[PDB]
Amino acid sequence: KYFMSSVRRMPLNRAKALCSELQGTVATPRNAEENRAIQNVAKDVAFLGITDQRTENVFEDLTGNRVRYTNWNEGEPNNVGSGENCVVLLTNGKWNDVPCSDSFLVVCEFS
Amino acid sequence: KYFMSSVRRMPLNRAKALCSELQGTVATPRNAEENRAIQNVAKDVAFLGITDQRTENVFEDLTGNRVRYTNWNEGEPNNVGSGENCVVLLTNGKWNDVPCSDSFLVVCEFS
Ligand SMILES: OC[C@H]1O[C@H](O)[C@@H](O)[C@@H](O)[C@@H]1O
Ligand SMILES: OC[C@H]1O[C@H](O)[C@@H](O)[C@@H](O)[C@@H]1O
Ligand SMILES: [Ca+2]
Ligand SMILES: [Ca+2]
Ligand SMILES: [Ca+2]
Ligand SMILES: [Ca+2]
Repeated sequence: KYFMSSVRRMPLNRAKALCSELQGTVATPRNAEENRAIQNVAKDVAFLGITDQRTENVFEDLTGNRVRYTNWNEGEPNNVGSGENCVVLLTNGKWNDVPCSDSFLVVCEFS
Repeated sequence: KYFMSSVRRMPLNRAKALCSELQGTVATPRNAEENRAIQNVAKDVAFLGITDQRTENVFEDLTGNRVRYTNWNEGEPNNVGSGENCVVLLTNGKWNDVPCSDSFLVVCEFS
């Protein structure tokens, strides 16, 4: 598993398209080791390939698989405002749910 | 080095922008092993990070470094017509010089 970070920020839709353009996907950490590896390649807050768009508070990867390992920031996920269904990795390595329409860096995953 | 191929076709400047978006570069094989590795990921004709834009018939990688290893297809490079200053990897692994404004898949290189 190889991880690469984007340089510019963009909404999840464009982020997914970017990783997919090179036949990869948006990074989804499966354990603390991968979480750290992704954190290190990202120089700022970045999207992860996790969302609860299909069912609220049910987080799954971009292929529909529910995630087991999670690393939520204290107080998260809180689905604030009109809703937050996407997930970003903070620069401390913890996760925060955010609006999928907002712009952040993206870390892509390749195998 | 890790090599990944794009899904869509685009001209060289767009190809460079794509690879650089993930902090990579357009694949430049330095030997036959890497050439075959790029072959493994390219399902169709793809751009390589090589051009003779500075001086005709003097090929350099995208950072202006003159390359040594080459794997030109028989009869190439021939700089046909108004000029061919970019390079693509044919599906047989050999190279052809083409117009930088023409569209092809791109193979990006990461380390
Ligand atoms: O205070 C935490 C809160 O801050 C902002 O409102 C957003 O980043 C939310 O996603 C987050 O939950
Ligand atoms: O037949 C060889 C010739 O075919 C086409 O004209 C182009 O692909 C050229 O770049 C190539 O040299
Ligand atoms: Ca939500
Ligand atoms: Ca939140
Ligand atoms: Ca030329
Ligand atoms: Ca040619």
